Amino acid sequence: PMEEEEVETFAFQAEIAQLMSLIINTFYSNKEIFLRELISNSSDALDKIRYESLTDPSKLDSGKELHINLIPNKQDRTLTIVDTGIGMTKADLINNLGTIAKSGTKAFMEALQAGADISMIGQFGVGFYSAYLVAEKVTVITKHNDDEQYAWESSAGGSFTVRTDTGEPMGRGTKVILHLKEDQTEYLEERRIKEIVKKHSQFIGYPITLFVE
Ligand SMILES: Cc1cc(-c2ccc([N+](=O)[O-])cc2Cl)nc(N)n1
Repeated sequence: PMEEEEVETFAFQAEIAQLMSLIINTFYSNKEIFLRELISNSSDALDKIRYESLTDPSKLDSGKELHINLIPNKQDRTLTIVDTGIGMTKADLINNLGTIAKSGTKAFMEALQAGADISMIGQFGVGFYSAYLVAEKVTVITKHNDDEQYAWESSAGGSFTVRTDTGEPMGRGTKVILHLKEDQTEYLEERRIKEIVKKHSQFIGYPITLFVE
């Protein structure tokens, strides 16, 4: 082959699988809130590396710039959210993206069913799964200091994969790649992305840059 590598398959924790199944099927009107949830996670990841750099400036040797990039790609039908935050070790990725029950999961589930604003429920990492409101597949690329670059992927269905990433090296941070549903291509439009950022993520303390082609 052109390339080959080992790929690990993990089953989602029962409550996480239930949450994903609910997000994928529910009629939820305010789907645009997925972007707020991912930008909030990136903001928290940027706060963490920034905090660690106060007592150890060498933590930013992998990149001083603390920011968020939004990258729509009409050809691949993908929307990517990139940050230069703390990133995730392999253990961090397996633990935080599927194998462990998370705080805010029940609140998220109940808010979805009630048609409530899942944003006003809290600042929970689990808000990540709102990506499946607009995407059929999510790929997460991540790089933590003193560790290798890893790739997580899931099209839901009860399982996810983890492998060493062979793509373009990141200095540090996390890339969330949304493979958008055919009927959700408005989130590739520059005008729409600007509107959603201004409406729900206007007061983020890091620059947000849109890559337009
Ligand atoms: C370090 C880190 C972690 C996370 C994250 C945090 C929590 C989840 N989650 O599914 O709970 C998913 C992700 Cl991908 N997101 C970013 N942007 N950066």
